[PDB]
Amino acid sequence: HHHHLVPRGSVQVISSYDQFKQVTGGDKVVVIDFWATWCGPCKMIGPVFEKISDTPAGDKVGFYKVDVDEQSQIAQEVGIRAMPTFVFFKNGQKIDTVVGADPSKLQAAITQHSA
Repeated sequence: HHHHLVPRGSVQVISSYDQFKQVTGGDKVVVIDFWATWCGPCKMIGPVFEKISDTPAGDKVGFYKVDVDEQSQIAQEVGIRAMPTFVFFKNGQKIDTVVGADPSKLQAAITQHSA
C-alpha cells in the first residue's frame, strides 16, 4: 500500500579472463561468487548474494559471478580451495575471502568493504 520495489541490483556474469582483470582492477571494490553447477551449498547462498546486490551496498560494490568449471584461468589465478567462495578485490588485488554458505559472514564482509 506504500510502494512497490524497483530492483536496481546487478549480479553480472564474468565470462572471460580479460573481463575479470577489468572489473577487479580499479578503486571500486568488487565481490565475486565462485560457484559451479555441481555445488550444493551454492544453491543456498547464491540467492542470498543476489538479494544483497539489490541493497545500497550494490551501488558502492560491484557484484559478479564466476563459474569455476568454465573459467579455469580465473579460478587458478585466484586460488579457489572451496566452493562457494566469495572473493573481494580492489586495485587488482584480493583483499578478503568468505568461504561457504555463510550468510552472516558474507553480509558482514559486504558491509565492511562498502563503507
